[PDB]
Amino acid sequence: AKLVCYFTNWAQYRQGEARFLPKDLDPSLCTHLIYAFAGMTNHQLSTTEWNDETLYQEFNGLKKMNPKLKTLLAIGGWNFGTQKFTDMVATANNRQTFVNSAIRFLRKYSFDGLDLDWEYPGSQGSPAVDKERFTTLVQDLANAFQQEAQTSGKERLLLSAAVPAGQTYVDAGYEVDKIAQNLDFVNLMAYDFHGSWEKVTGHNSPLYKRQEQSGAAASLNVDAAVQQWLQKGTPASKLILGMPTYGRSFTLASSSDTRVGAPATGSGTPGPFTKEGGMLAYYEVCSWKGATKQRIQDQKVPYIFRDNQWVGFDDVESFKTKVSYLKQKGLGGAMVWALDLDDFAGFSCNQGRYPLIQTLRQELS
Ligand SMILES: C=NC1=N[C@@H]2[C@@H](O)[C@H](O[C@@H]3O[C@H](CO)[C@@H](O[C@@H]4O[C@H](COC)[C@@H](O)[C@@H](O)[C@H]4NC(C)=O)[C@H](O)[C@H]3NC(C)=O)[C@@H](CO)[C@@H]2O1
Repeated sequence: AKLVCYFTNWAQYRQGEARFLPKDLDPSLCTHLIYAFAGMTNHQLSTTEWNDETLYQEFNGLKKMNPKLKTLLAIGGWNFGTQKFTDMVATANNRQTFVNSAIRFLRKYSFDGLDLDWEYPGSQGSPAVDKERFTTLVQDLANAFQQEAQTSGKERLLLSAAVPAGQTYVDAGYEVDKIAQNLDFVNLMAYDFHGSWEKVTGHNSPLYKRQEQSGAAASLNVDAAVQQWLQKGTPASKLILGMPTYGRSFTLASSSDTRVGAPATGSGTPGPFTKEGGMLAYYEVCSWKGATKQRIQDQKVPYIFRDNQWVGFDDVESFKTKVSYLKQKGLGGAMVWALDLDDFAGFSCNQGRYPLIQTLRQELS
């Protein structure tokens, strides 16, 4: 099975033991390492950090120590926008120009492929006309890839994509049965089902729902997201169960109603290293002295709380449960966001290096 792990190029700016650079990577940990993120510049693939090209060399240089390892560069992401995408796929010229830069770009820096992270077409200002143009973009990348394979004599560039769980988002711009045919694998983002953008606590990545849920709220969980991807045409071997090494935090209106569904007055206190309210890396959760951990029996994931802080996260156990579930489901593997959010250096949790992802490697392999 596949263990797809994402590296982020902003984790390098974190202070202390949280600073993450390629050297922090374990070559044998995952089967596929994805580099987030690359941007666009005049309909072309481009770097986002003063040192992406140096980082690229260390990233891809890991394949010497592990020749079976596969690397991809992802373009886009949540904070990328849609303009540049909607625009690049508008004319054959731009598509044809993007594609050619993609191939020259990946090869130049030794990437084995490209992971598309257009969040998302047919939404966030994307005319539902982009839904179908996306499909086209896919084939274009696929075709050029299959062709360049022949001419260059090297292995065919891989093509993946980070995809949303939401029925709404899926219908907005994803021709599933079609695009699944051209993607080598699909990175299902089964998280962010809940977060501080809501006025009641809920889990970031629940496997199942709680009895108390039905209707739309019923989909807000992994299994829901998974059936929703299979049913539409995705072959189980190409669907990859994405998992979070981060949880989402809320601030409780009252430190007395600390249950899943309680009143939250907003985001959870920013974490010391991640410094952004409503989210926390697992290593920020780990430590928590004099705190109370619970388990949502229905959704098989935990949560913790101390005073007015409430955070729904993923642990070693819930990860075992999820790999267990994807296995019964016959999914091609697990995807994880992100390497730098796990206690990658055994510096906080006392469970060694990469407690969660090491868990994944073990259960999966
Ligand atoms: C499996 N693919 C996948 N893609 C989605 C990712 O976009 C998303 O992670 C989020 O990506 C944002 C960038 O697109 C991150 O924004 C950065 O946030 C940090 C602070 O928090 C760490 C800022 O300092 C900036 O670096 C900011 N960058 C930009 C360009 O705005 C965001 O942090 C990150 N969120 C998390 C929890 O990691 C994942 C997960 O939802 C999806 O998975």
